Amino acid sequence: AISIKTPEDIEKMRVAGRLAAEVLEMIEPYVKPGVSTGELDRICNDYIVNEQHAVSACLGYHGYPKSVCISINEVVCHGIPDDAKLLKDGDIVNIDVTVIKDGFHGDTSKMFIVGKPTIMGERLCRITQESLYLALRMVKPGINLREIGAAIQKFVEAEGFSVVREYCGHGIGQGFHEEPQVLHYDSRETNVVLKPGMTFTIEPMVNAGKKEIRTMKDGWTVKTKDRSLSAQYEHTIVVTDNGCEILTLRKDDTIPAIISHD
Ligand SMILES: O=C(NO)c1ncc(-c2ccccc2Cl)o1
Ligand SMILES: [Mn+2]
Ligand SMILES: [Mn+2]
Repeated sequence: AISIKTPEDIEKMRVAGRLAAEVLEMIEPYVKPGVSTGELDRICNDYIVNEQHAVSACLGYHGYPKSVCISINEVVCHGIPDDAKLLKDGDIVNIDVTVIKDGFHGDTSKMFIVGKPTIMGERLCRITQESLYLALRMVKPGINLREIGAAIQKFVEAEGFSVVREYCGHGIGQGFHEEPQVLHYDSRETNVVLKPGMTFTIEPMVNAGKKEIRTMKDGWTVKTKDRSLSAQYEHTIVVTDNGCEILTLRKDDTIPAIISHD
């Protein structure tokens, strides 16, 4: 049973998605050489709780001890904010935010490049966002998720990069993770024909080297097996009658919030 959101549910998800985007807009000017990831997480959690009057879905999730996940360079996902970990020139950094507001979740992440970019870091990030945007342009009633996952994979692999298989996007609303799974690669198991009112995330994790990953002994931090760079972007969307609506769009996105077909 994939849940179908009511109009009221969808407006709540606009609110929550807007707050999650706004955390990312807020944190931008702090993402500078020399800042700790510990400090970035405090700035985020203080903003979520004291200004947005919302809650982080990440905090305490399976015992996770911080409020956002911050994943630098070869860290693929779930990087733990750390007062001792300082950003530096050329770093690529994912900040992943999920807020709960009025009972509903907004989930989004983006890359930041710190200081002076490296060309490869810039390319990896660009192609990862472009794979998300290609997928968003496909979402409409009647399309199969499988076609989307296949398309993401084809695009990323042509650039000589790889798609992480172990993580996927997901349904979302009153639960952080709801059906369906949104694989970013082709699988004979995927057969979900989209309908208006479905809400879910698309969030490909792309490695510059090989697809395999490894979890660290801390129980949280996931890295590329080959220590290649890895990048991720994520939006929360609703399927509309003629396409979709991006609920976590930021000023810096370069795709329209409302995508119509016909
Ligand atoms: O869909 C997600 N992010 O976009 C998500 N799923 C699981 C987790 C998680 C895993 C380990 C630590 C903290 C968190 Cl938030 O994040
Ligand atoms: Mn997320
Ligand atoms: Mn997610």
